[PDB]
Amino acid sequence: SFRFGQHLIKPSVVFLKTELSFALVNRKPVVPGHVLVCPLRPVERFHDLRPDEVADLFQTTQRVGTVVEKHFHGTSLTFSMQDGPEAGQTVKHVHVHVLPRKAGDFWRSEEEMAAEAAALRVYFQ
Amino acid sequence: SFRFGQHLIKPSVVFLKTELSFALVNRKPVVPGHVLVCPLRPVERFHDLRPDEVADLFQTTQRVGTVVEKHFHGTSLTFSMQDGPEAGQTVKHVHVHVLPRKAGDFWRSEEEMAAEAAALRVYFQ
Repeated sequence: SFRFGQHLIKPSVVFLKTELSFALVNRKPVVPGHVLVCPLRPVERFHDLRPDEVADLFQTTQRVGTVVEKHFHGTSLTFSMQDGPEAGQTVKHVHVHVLPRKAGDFWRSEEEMAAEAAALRVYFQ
Repeated sequence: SFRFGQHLIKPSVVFLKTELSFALVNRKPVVPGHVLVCPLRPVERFHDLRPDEVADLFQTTQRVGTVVEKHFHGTSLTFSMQDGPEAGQTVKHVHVHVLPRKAGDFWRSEEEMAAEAAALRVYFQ
């Protein structure tokens, strides 16, 4: 019931849904707790977003960031948005990448994904 | 009259100053038009920022992004925040990195810097 570009994503994978934004667990994390926040509206470029969507996206990204930093024992975080092709974008939907980071740190089952989600979902209760 | 962590930065280098945020030209760009937006308040971690500071930071980052994309003929953009040590942070102040990106793309004088600024300053007029 959520859409991330072309793909439609199952609620039981989405671990937060705000008034205009939503977060989901990655189905190919780079580092554990690699989650991604994106606006509900399917825009392709950061600039097509309204001012409020922007404020909601990054506020939610603040929270989501804190949470996955706690749960995956990362000491710090790394945020990154690939805005348009040539930036590195693949799926055409504004999305913030969130990576919990530890020291010297340099697909997946749709039942495992749903687990990591319900697990995270607990912190926003 | 602006401070970025330990360093104090000269107005004539800062190319936008909003109610709570400000942008400046980099004094060691990775790619031309590598600019950085940061909150006026000297916090060290994304989470210490108030909700409004967050909304203002990334709204301003939307604008600043568009502008440097136009002026440096980048086809797309890349945003990146290094939140805390282990993330990669060096100067301890929340700052968004903005990079205008073109295809196959893989210090500086305080008079040159001031030029690139006044130049950018023109788009926000």
